[PDB]
Amino acid sequence: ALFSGDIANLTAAEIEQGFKDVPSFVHEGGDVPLVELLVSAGISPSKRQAREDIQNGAIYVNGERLQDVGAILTAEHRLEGRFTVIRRGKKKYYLIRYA
Repeated sequence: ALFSGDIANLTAAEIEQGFKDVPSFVHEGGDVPLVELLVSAGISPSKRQAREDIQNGAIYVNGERLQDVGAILTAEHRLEGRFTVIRRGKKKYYLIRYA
């Protein structure tokens, strides 16, 4: 078929195969700040590092440099709600879902 929208270059199967370079994580649903789901997902667990690894314009969430709690919480807070790419350029493009 065809798609367009926000994540129409990086959808569920497209994020999976897109970002099958690194491992993924899942949390229990509920919204969750970028800087706790990266810490959880093991992008940068050291709370200082985490907070810079978020506050940098080198964490492209779903391809868009988004480096604030008022920028992203969860997958449904970035796409309509499937997964999310965390393209932390200093590390890699880790993969986030919910339960």
